[PDB]
Amino acid sequence: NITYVPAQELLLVGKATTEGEYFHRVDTAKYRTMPPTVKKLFTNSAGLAISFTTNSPVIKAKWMVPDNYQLPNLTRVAQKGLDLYIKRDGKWQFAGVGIPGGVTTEKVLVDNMGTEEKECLLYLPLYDELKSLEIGVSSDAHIRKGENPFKEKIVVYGSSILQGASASRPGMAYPARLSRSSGYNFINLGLSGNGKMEKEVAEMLADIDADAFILDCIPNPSPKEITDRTVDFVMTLRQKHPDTPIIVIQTLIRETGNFNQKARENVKRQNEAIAEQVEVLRKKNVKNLYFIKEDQFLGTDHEGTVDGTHPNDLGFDRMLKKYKPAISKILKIKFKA
Amino acid sequence: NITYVPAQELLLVGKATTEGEYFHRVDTAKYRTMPPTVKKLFTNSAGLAISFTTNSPVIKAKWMVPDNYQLPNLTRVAQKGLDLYIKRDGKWQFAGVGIPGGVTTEKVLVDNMGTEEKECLLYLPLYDELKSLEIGVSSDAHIRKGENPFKEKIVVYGSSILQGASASRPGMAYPARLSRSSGYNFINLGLSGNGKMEKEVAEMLADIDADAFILDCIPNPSPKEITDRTVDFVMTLRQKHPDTPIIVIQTLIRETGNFNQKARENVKRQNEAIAEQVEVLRKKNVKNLYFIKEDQFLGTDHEGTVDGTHPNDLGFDRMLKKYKPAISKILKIKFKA
Repeated sequence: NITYVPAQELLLVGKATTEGEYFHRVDTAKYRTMPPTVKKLFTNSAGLAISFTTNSPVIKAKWMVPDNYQLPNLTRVAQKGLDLYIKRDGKWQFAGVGIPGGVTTEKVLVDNMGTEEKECLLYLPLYDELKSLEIGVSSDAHIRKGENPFKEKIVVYGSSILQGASASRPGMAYPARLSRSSGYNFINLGLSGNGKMEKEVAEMLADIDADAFILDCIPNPSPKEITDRTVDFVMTLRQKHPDTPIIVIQTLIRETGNFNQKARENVKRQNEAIAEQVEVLRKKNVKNLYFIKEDQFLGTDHEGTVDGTHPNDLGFDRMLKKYKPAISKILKIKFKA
Repeated sequence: NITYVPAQELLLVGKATTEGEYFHRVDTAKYRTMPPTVKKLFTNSAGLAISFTTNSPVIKAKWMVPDNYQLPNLTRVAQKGLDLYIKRDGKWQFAGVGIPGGVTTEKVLVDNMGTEEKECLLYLPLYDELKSLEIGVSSDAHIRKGENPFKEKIVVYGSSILQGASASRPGMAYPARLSRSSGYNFINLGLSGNGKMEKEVAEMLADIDADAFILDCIPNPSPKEITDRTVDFVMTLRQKHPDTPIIVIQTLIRETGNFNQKARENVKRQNEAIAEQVEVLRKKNVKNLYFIKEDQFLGTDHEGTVDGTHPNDLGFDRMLKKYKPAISKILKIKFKA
């Protein structure tokens, strides 16, 4: 005897605005001048989650994801699945996953939990569109809309790496890890293959009521694109946000460059190009602009990626150990030890 | 202009014997009394690799894997793909992956390398059968059969976790990581769902010219199966190997038990059951028998799995930090710092 409630009756967490389709990251009808593939990517629920409370001993989910191609460098869980965390001892802790099948999946996420009150956070798919989601509990349990677990809006814009390639499951995307560690809302606006600093995307970002912008968008654009686009991108943000801190992060050093000398040189050039445009911005006296240089983000053993580019969870763990102190200093956000 | 050589002309690394089909782990025609699903799993190339040398600036692979179902908690790369390492500065280092498609895949693994001599090690799929593999180099380069990179035969028997669920790519399975770190040949005889200490499987293991046996086979069997089977399993090994060290490892504490109290209790019982059978073996005065108790193998934050059971690369990293000092003490094998 399971009673299901639509996620629309609970609390959506991690979305920059309340606009557009419920499970989309951005209202792509409103922001229709963005590139078509960018708009498609913003239909993926990366970094979104549902907050609820229940005394049920079991939590099930019924969810629908279209039969889109499964990326070979991602688990199906990460792309199309769900990740459930439950608060215990003041910390969000792993409870279970929703292992996706086909278009409609119905799974037990966790059972045999007992019937104490539990605060829950269910992360949504990273690399696919969520068409529907219902949360199931025992018929004699209650399920109620949860509280917002995080504070503020820290907007993170960037590449496939940011979106979550190749975290093993949805809650392991790096902004989700940063949010749980700090209690601040790191919003995932990563765009696989497509974080190339288009002015129309800057225009959308500038409309967000952000407390900070983190621009981790160096992996995708060419050096020429970085040279041509960075200043206009940052100036578009500053038009609407004269003071909001902007943090620019260099690209990680792709492991593809370990032996591929062409890839190595391209990464070097990307990082030089952004360093040069930061100097241009500094000469324009852009206020509250910060630049995080690459500093062994994936460690030193070359093991931190699935494919040379996209971190695995070990690579992300290493990256977070560098990102956290840098972000903490700039934004005055404490991360839990 | 690419010239291809079959892997059969190069050196196969990581196989316990030279018997049976080339890319199979075990000769399942010879060991036909093992369970059918065990035999099927031994057709998966987990822990096998090809050693070769080349001065090519490019390495390609053409490989065939049947259209078997992709496991949702594994990347396609891990299940059906390839992982290329190249020796540099006395260490095996990540060079590139073979991203699988359909049944036959032809991909560049790494290019733009330059034309110095390179010693290479290509890891084979973890969770699928490899039907054919050819390695491609520039037509004016040479490719030659490589040297054996490792010493001895350290046989590791166990579960899906051992076989490699959920390492991001083939070279990240834990025995492969142990081998690169030590220079010793940790042979992967993991069996997804099926490391249950059947006597017919012990009979096969006992025929291997092993330097040590590591039995990491507690996750799959029930407590009753552990109670009923452990002594006969170890005694079967000892019949043919009176002195070869045998190391029994407790199961990791599955993260499914973080909130699922039934799962929690089952793991507790599995670990109690094996501890009890170790005492039985000690009372039987079985020589050179070692027991590694669980010691926070996945860390303390509950983040180390893809699905509650199967480690991600972060979980494996943490496990190896415990396994290495324990194995080093017992087998007198040094792991590189």
